[PDB]
Amino acid sequence: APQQINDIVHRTITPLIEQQKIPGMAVAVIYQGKPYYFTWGYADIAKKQPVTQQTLFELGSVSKTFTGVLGGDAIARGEIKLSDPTTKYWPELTAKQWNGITLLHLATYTAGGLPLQVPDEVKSSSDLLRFYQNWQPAWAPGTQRLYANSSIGLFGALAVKPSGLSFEQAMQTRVFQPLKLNHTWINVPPAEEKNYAWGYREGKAVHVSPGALDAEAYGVKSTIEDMARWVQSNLKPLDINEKTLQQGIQLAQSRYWQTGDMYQGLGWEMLDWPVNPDSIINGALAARPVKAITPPTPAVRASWVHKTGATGGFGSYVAFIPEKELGIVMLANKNYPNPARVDAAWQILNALQ
Ligand SMILES: *C(=O)[C@](NC(=O)[C@@H](C(=O)O)c1ccc(O)cc1)(OC)[C@@H]1N=C(C(=O)O)C(=C)CO1
Repeated sequence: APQQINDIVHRTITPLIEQQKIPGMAVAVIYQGKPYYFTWGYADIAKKQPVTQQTLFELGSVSKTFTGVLGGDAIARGEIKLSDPTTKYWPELTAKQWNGITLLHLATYTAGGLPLQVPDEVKSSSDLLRFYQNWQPAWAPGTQRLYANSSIGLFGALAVKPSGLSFEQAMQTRVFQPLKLNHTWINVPPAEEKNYAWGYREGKAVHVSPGALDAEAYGVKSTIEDMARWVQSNLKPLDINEKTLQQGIQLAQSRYWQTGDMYQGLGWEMLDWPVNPDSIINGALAARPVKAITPPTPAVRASWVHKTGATGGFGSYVAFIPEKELGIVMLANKNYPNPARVDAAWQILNALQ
């Protein structure tokens, strides 16, 4: 650990943990393509288990990046096309409002107002279909972005249909395995429960609860090591040997839509680098008009590529700059203000060139 990296990391994370009351936290910095790890506090306050490099943390929305990439991998294999209508992979979606809504709109939250979350009452597959048939668009497709688990989560589910595989099998087989993310899961196996940190909310230890389209929108758990590897694969896709997975990573970083200084990829979100920290940090249900990027701009190396995520008891953040071979991962078992995460991440990366 170069003292440089050591000092900026600690100078930054320490006051953060104290101000936010974060019980446990793991940080990885990818510098010149090499990971450096750091860890603080507790994975389980009660059983006094410290956070280590093997601790699993709930990723929350950062899970969408895996989905964007899995989806991009399905495109690469010629199994789906973002230009296909949604109904091509779910012919039972015969309600009229769906004509014109494409897999692209699903993956980028531009379908016309699909809700932030699938309602808790949706139990079964039959319940999911009904929910979608009855959903009433507030806007025409491709006009506004409204961040949503029901939007991407559906994209993920359909993206894997032609393969005959379930979303978990597809994810494990086409993404976790090739990239050697052997400690990343949608369902934490009994053998790895000893490392599953607890989340904390209002002082109580909690874990994410099951829900429809959970795997696809916020269901991944992973370690600081695998997340650092996940960042290295996204920084340098051209080292990935699996052809389709390589294009897939590239496709998830293509710029499909623009909102202010932000560009929407598949899961990942991007801004041109150099970037103002304020342009990312503090400037809900924020509907935002979007401009289509026709055709999409291929992955741009001079970008600040990122994704924020949370569950009831976890706060996570990932951000990297391809052009600089620079990256960072922040995993905490306490959801804390998103602006403090980006503020911390920028302070570290910008300090490393
Ligand atoms: C992504 O992190 C985010 N939230 C979540 O994924 C989960 C959470 O909020 O704890 C989650 C779990 C179960 C659900 O039915 C819904 C969400 O995506 C929704 C985060 N949360 C937001 C919010 O609660 O409004 C956002 C606006 C940004 O993304």
